[PDB]
Amino acid sequence: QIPLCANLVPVPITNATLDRITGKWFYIASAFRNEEYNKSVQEIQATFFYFTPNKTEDTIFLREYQTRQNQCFYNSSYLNVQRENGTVSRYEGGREHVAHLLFLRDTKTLMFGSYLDDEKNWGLSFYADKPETTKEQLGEFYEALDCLRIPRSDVMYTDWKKDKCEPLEKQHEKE
Repeated sequence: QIPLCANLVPVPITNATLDRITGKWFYIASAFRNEEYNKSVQEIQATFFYFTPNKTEDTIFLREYQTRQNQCFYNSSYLNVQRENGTVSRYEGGREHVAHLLFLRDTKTLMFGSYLDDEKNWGLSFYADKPETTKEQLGEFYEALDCLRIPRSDVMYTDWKKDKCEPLEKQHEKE
């Protein structure tokens, strides 16, 4: 009934959109045609993070707990929001990375689309309110990949068993 690509169309970000993405997310999986993104993403064993939007400033405060090479790397920073374009941006190195905020039928998930205008480079990353997804949520992501003609076999997944960031998160919570 609903076209494969319907939820790959940019959607403007409202106050409700910002409310909807507020809180804790787990990075589930990604796949890109861009090789630099594949390279950086390869190394990620696990990641959880917190979104705290500032609706008046169109920014999102990001607190990120990433496991790589069996250790926890914590970073916080501000993401900028481009409301009408339906994108969020993050500054790492000397580089502003822009991504489209996209949604699946399931309200407990979200995707970021990168280089979506470029068939040589496009890709998607998938997040959930739990470190483990249901088979329905995973199928939604696969369908979004299906639209970009990215094979399901190219997906790179996190492994929650590998998380090294639980201890640091709790040592922040007490503070």
